[PDB]
Amino acid sequence: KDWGDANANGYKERRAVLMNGIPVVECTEFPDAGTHPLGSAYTVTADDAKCRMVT
Amino acid sequence: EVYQNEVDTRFQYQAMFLGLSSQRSVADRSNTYRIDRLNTSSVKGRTSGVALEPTPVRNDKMLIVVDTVLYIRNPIDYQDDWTAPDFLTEMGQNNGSEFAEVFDQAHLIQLIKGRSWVAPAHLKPAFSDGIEIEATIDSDVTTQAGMEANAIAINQAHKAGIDELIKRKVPLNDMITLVSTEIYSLLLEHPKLFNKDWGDANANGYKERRAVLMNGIPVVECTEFPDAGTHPLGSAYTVTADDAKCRMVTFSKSRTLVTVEAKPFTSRIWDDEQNFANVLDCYAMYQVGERRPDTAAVVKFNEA
Amino acid sequence: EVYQNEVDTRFQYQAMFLGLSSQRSVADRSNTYRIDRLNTSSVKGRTSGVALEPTPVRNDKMLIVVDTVLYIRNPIDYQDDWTAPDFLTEMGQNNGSEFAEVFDQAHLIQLIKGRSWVAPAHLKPAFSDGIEIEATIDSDVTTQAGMEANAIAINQAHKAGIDELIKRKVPLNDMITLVSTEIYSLLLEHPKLFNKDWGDANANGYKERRAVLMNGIPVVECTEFPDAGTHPLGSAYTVTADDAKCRMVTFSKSRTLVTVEAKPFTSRIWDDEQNFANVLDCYAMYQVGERRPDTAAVVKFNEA
Amino acid sequence: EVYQNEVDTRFQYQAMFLGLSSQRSVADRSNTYRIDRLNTSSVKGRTSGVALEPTPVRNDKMLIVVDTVLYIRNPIDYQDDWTAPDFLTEMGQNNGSEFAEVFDQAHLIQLIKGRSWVAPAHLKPAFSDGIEIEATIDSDVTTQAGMEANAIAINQAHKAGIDELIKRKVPLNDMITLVSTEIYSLLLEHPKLFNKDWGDANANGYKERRAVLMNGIPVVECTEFPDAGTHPLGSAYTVTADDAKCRMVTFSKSRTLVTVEAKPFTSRIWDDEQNFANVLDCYAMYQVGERRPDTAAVVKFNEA
Repeated sequence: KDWGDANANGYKERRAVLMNGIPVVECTEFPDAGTHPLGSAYTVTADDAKCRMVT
Repeated sequence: EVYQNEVDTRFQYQAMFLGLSSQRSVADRSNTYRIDRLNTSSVKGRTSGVALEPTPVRNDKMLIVVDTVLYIRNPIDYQDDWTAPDFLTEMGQNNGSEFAEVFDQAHLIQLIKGRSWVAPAHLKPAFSDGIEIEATIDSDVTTQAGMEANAIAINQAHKAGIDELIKRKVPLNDMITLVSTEIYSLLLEHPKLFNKDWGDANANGYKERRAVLMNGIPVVECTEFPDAGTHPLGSAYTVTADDAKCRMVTFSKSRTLVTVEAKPFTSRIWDDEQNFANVLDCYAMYQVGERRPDTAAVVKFNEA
Repeated sequence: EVYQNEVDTRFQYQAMFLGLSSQRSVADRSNTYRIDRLNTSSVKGRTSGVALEPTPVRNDKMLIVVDTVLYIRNPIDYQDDWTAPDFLTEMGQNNGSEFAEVFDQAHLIQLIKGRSWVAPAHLKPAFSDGIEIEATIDSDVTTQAGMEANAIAINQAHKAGIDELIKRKVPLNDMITLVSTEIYSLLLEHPKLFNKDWGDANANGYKERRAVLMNGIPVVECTEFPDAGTHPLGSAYTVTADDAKCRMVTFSKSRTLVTVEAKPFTSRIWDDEQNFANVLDCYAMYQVGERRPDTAAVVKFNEA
Repeated sequence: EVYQNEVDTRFQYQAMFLGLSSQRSVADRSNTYRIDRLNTSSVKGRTSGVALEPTPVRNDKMLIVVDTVLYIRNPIDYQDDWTAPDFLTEMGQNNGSEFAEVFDQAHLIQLIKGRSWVAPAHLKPAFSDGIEIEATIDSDVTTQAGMEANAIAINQAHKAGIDELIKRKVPLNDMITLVSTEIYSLLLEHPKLFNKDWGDANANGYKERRAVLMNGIPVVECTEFPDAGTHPLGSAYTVTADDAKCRMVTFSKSRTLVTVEAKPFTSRIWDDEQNFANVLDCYAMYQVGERRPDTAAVVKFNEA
């Protein structure tokens, strides 16, 4: 859109885009390396770090 | 009771058509309602010495029957605690959202199917056929020239529908146009936003994206448009491929839709020893009727 | 009972001419109104006492009689209850809308028919002849060339009408233009003519599609406009082929028309023993008159 | 009141179809009735086996609505006396006979209409369609030469019909055959009547024509038989030439016809002051329905 929208989902996130009918929110807290502090279940692989969009 | 309140209040916050239709109720136990299609209300003049002729009855009133009950089934085992909080409340919200979505879906299917009405004899002077305005919008277009070419086509279709519907003596004060998400996105700027007055009076629960006022009437974005081939309520609501292409409808908020609530939303809990579960279900019976189909305008888009 | 209230409140809401013409009433049980046109000049200047002022006998008057009675006949069968089943009210708005449509239709009929008016009997210089404007709008085909050509024709016809009225000493403050639906639709496709001074985006207090400022005066679209060739008020309101072609009318809200209501809206219940249908009918006595046909502009569009 | 009782008591007599259909009544104010197409249910289910085997069976829900107000009108002059006995009773018997005649006529008309009824087998394959037994009956013929020529054709058509009904699990005892007056006349003085002449006349055949048994079922001549014309009930009972050619039909005691009587026999007196005559009329609203159109051994004859 010309401005996207004005109703941001997050209190500070760069939200309010609504491209394909639903809001799209920018996520700064995004994983890159496989050392998450929860165990081996949350370890990230090389391919798991290439997926940068979730719906 | 807590579960019943949660499912009920969700209607006031998401169900759009609770205020866009005549909320009638079937008082009789026959579960049938009679819609009076008034078609003999002409004005004549007794010029003294003239002799008048008797006025025949020419009202082809229609019948709507609540032959379907809508229900939701939630089997719950004994070990699980259904009465525990944070579960019924979460259950109530989802059930209410689904029920209101099906309500709006049924209403839109009714208007879409009421596009090729024939308006038979005994009604022709006061009743007309449906609206079949066509459009050719190419959604798959990224060029700025093509982007405005779709907007002008949509605006032209809306103008034609509004002109035709006004020609049939329908006040502009009572008009709402419903658009799909993709059509609403394809709309032009028209930044006139109806924050709390998109044809709804004393409404606070509803939260919609009616931020556009096309051609002097509110236009509201409806996310619940039919695109499949079936619908739970009844078997005459099976949306065809042609009926799925209609993505914008213009109708009247007081002369196009009537709803009958044969049974309100009641929650029932009953033990099931056979399968070892406490099945919880809430159900309600209702049916939507399209009185005066001539006051509804729809457009069938055709992507190039 | 409450049916009279329902048919009344709708009448005021829809009938735009309740404020566009003088409201009169025959309070003499004579079914006739003796209203006089005004032709008093400013022949003054006694000056010297020797010179004497001539005595004028220039007098004229008109009479309007309520010949026909306007009634609506509603056959109600014995089985259908009507005391207050939320149905007589619904029939109330329909009957009121029909009455308002007939009222506005009669007003437009008189406005169109008084466009010639010939000349008064004594040929008063104050009372000029009626105004008729010839225009040619190519409404049949608009291949992106006549769309703006027709709008120019409409604009120049409106300008000629406003100039002719201004020449006849009618203030710009009190003057409204009523236009047919098709001409209004052709007008909005070329919207640079409108002054874009909407503000309220409505009519002159009404709820019709109106360019509130065009050529200095509002241009309202009146759906109830003469198309047929027969009217309830009698043979004095029949329409010829030429009278139907006139699609736009300009006049003043305080001098052009006067309406008189001998009997208000009266509704009674009649138990028709024959046909087994007790009927409810509403009737009212009124008649309209073009007091000042000179202060009215009528434009006729003759195909292409 | 005395007039009403005279018509009612006479109506019970001579009404053949008063006991050949389900006498239902629309209890609710709404004049609509819903009844199941198939009331047959094999409740005889063996529970010896531990695991039951329920059979999914569905029945169409018929909808019958009363619309016509059947009436008979008798104008009584001012000087003549209507309340005097020996005149109310004489008028009452004729009115009751006419009502019974139109009752039987309507039932036969709807049966002939149900002759060519296509079964929605996709809803249900158990419900078969209407049956169309055809035969040729000699009209003129001769003496002792053509009398048995048409008689054998009629009799073999009768076997065809009864065999078709037996194939549909219709008990032989619940089976009645109604024929036209001329068909009954041709049946007599024939070898078919000479061989099958068991005159039971227990209940139905006593008051009416004697029930001559042919194939274990009564055969009764109905005086009130359809001809090529119309019916007072409405356009749904209009008779065609092909429909009038049907002269014999067989059906079931209580699975073929159903009647709903929203308004019983009621009468009122009003003064038709225009014609100087008190008008006394009796009116009643009822609509006959026909369940299970398959169970109708209707036969059509043609030529000679």
